[PDB]
Amino acid sequence: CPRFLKVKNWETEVVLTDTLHLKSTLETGCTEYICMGSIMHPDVATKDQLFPLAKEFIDQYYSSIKRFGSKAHMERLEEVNKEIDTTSTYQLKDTELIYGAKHAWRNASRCVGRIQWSKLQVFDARDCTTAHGMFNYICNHVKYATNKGNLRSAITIFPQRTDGKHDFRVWNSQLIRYAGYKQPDGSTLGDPANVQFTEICIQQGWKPPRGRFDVLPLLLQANGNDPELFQIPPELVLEVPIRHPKFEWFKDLGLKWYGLPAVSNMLLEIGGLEFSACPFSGWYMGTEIGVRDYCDNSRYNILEEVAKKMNLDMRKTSSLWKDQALVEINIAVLYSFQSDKVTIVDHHSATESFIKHMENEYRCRGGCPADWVWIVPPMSGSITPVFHQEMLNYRLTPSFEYQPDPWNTHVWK
Amino acid sequence: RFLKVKNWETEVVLTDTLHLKSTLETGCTEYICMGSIMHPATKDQLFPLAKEFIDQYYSSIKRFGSKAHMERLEEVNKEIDTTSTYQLKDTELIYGAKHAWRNASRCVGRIQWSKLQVFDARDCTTAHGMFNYICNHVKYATNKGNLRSAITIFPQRTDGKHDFRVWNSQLIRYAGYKQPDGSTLGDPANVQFTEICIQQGWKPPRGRFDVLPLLLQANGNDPELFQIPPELVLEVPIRHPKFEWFKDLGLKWYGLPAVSNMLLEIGGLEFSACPFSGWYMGTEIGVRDYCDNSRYNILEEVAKKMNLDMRKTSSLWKDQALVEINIAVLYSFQSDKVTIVDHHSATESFIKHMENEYRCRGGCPADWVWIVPPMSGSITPVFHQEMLNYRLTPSFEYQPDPWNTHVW
Ligand code: HEM
Ligand code: HEM
Ligand SMILES: CNCCCc1cc(F)cc(CCc2cc(C)cc(N)n2)c1
Ligand SMILES: CNCCCc1cc(F)cc(CCc2cc(C)cc(N)n2)c1
Ligand SMILES: C[C@H](O)[C@H](O)[C@H]1CNc2nc(N)[nH]c(=O)c2N1
Ligand SMILES: C[C@H](O)[C@H](O)[C@H]1CNc2nc(N)[nH]c(=O)c2N1
Ligand SMILES: [Zn+2]
Repeated sequence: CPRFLKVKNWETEVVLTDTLHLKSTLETGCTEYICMGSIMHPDVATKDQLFPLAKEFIDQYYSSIKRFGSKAHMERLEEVNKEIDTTSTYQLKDTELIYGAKHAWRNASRCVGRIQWSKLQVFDARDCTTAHGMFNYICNHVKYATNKGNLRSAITIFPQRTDGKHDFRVWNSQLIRYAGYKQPDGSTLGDPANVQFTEICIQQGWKPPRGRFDVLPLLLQANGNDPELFQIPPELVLEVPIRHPKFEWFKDLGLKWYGLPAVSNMLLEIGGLEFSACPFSGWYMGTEIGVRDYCDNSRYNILEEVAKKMNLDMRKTSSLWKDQALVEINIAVLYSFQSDKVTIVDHHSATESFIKHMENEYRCRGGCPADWVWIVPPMSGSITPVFHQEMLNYRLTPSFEYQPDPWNTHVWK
Repeated sequence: RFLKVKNWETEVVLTDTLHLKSTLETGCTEYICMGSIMHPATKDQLFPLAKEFIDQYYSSIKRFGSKAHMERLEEVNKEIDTTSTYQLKDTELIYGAKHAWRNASRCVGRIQWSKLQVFDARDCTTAHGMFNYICNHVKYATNKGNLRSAITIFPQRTDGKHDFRVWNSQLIRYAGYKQPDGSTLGDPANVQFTEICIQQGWKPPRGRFDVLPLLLQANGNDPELFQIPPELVLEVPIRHPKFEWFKDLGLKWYGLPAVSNMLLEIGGLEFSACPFSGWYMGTEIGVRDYCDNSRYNILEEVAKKMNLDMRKTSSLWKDQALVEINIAVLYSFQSDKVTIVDHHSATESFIKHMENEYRCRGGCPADWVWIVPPMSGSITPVFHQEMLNYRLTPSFEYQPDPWNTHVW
């Protein structure tokens, strides 16, 4: 592989040089003959697999703190090595855990919000042993991150995988989601994306309100045991009613959303150690809600209804009635969050910040892995600066990875 | 292996076998994806390439290994042998050109691929000849508003020193002028080319929408200037169906999108001059041409006239202005009965096309970065469609700009 790869920005002519790609640790899915750049998704580590992975990570940590080759570096290497030999695994120091989490984010090629990577509150929950304990840790996470609307990015890290039969998992794909209910007539109530998970909760004992915006309970698995249900205290769930600055009728749509985006189904990989339960949260970019959650056809799908109230000609697509309603819906989402003083960022500000971040990373780090297909917002793409920005995509470690859904793998006791 | 692609909105899963045919590179490796990078012979090289192309041509007409097939292979052999090149049969030329279009990963318009008028211009020898052939192309393809896809193919490359080149990047473009006060009149993308035309003898009217002259290079010679007769150049004044002040912006655009800077490769032969044209998708003009910061850059003005609050980005004033502009463009072309497709209709057609190709062909190479429109991405069906990208031949390839390689 070449040492220096160049990316160009076509709007500004700015050319950047990437050397960091050389540290790439896993597969993209692409080959020389085929590109899988738009493919969404393209029993434990042995002693011998673990050694080099740990050393790689420890070396990187001590390099970051300007102590590479130091006595403490060599000592930590030797202590880690001894531990893998005696126990087949090892434990990260708090400093290393914190470093690894921040770097997993920094390395997340699909995230446009990475300018904030070094400000991340890490909660060490590796002493957790039960589902009730997971509940307590998650509630504290939610409260801290929510911060009455002045959101703060955070991650809570539960115990690493051991033999694979004692995994900690948050079964919820996200900490806060709204229920979806399939009706006998084929229609769906609530969020159609969440029908399967909702059914699981119901089966596990949940009493469903059967509303349009019912916050789902937490379904929590500790130490490989069967998962348990807990209801997040409603006062910990900050919500924003959606209204529009011009259209007084917009509030009559009965829309709202939750303030806190918190992914809970991913796996955090640090130095070959696997943290299967590591819920992390930041704050929303407007389009996430205004374009995808609200306007995807398989989601709340409100374009028609909004178009109707806007008195739009909806007979020809070439009227762009869909596009027109989309913009207004996204204005309403930003207006409502700002008015309730809940942190949110529009797609213009976020993408501009990301370009600045990316340039800084090329400068200090020799590159910045980025997935253009995900970085470019789902509306108004080319009027954001990321559209014109060539990106290189590659996988650095530590990283957040996908993992199978726990109800597909769980061995019920 | 076989490969699956999922549409996440419909949950439809298609299976790609066609990719096993590719041999050219994508640019990516197992460790680095370059999917968002815009730009990532001899007798012994020539025959296997010729062979494969002839092989797939005869296979496409259900006469593989036929007598005609054999003789053709034999024929191509002797010719590469004796002349260091070979000439395509007419049928092969048309097949090759349609398939270059069909294989263009970046084109959302491929549902039309087999409806392509092919003009054989391989007997051309001079820039005057090229001009004549290009004027006929434009006249035919424009067709008084009812646009028709067409391609004009000039003589292939031989020694690299006698190249035919259309120096314009597209047949019809507006000039751009670098003002004293540092701003730009017209189209800033064309500033450099406009200046080469001026230097070569072109007398610029210095307006905002001056149709550039043709600059044509035949057989490696110096390029010569020609003015396309204006009655061949169909234009549309942009107005809005509700905002009667929109026409006052004084905007127009041309009806014929016609790429003229690409290289058509067929069976190892290189056609360095192959202007091809279709019809516009509205966003091309409404979003990119007009609203790119480095293009006509009109968002700010439109935003003013719409009396929008422009102090905070979060008012989405830019997005609002963008939608209205694209409405105007569509409305204008339609009102003038000039062929145009909106990005909703175009992306639908493309999904249907994809399904057709998977069914009859075993796949369809597609570049999501180019296919997804530059506005309202996820409300179009291609946003939710996983695509595989790979390079099939015959193909359209990029080539160097001629002013960087030509000796006068
Ligand atoms: C602080 C403000 C943040 C903003 C504005 C932000 C923005 C975004 C957006 C818009 C996406 C695409 C989401 C989607 O389309 O589903 C995304 C994805 C992602 N973000 Fe960030 N994010 C933030 C914080 C974080 C944090 C704190 C982490 C981890 C510690 C993180 C890691 C990721 C990862 C791994 C993805 C890919 C998710 C997936 O593949 O499903 N982000 N982010
Ligand atoms: C008939 C209606 C057509 C439509 C609606 C259409 C639409 C488009 C659009 C929107 C693009 C993106 C262009 C850009 O952003 O610069 C594109 C690219 C492209 N099209 Fe089509 N097209 C059509 C016809 C054709 C024809 C007739 C050919 C060839 C014979 C062709 C070959 C290509 C190629 C090679 C590209 C990639 C160009 C590049 O990489 O710069 N298209 N098309
Ligand atoms: C195929 N994707 C399916 C999941 C989409 C999703 C749903 C959700 F409720 C919440 C999210 C959160 C995404 C996110 C995560 C973070 C940390 C910040 C931010 N602004 N956005 C995603
Ligand atoms: C980075 N790209 C730079 C060139 C952009 C461009 C300029 C132009 F005048 C005309 C086009 C036409 C593209 C096209 C070509 C065809 C054949 C059909 C269609 N609807 N659109 C593109
Ligand atoms: C098929 C395609 O890869 C898929 O629809 C992707 C496109 N880009 C995306 N980008 C973001 N931010 N989020 C998504 O869910 C998707 N979905
Ligand atoms: C950096 C990126 O590759 C570049 O801006 C691409 C993105 N997608 C595009 N898509 C189309 N249709 N046309 C373009 O010019 C571009 N530009
Ligand atoms: Zn790739």
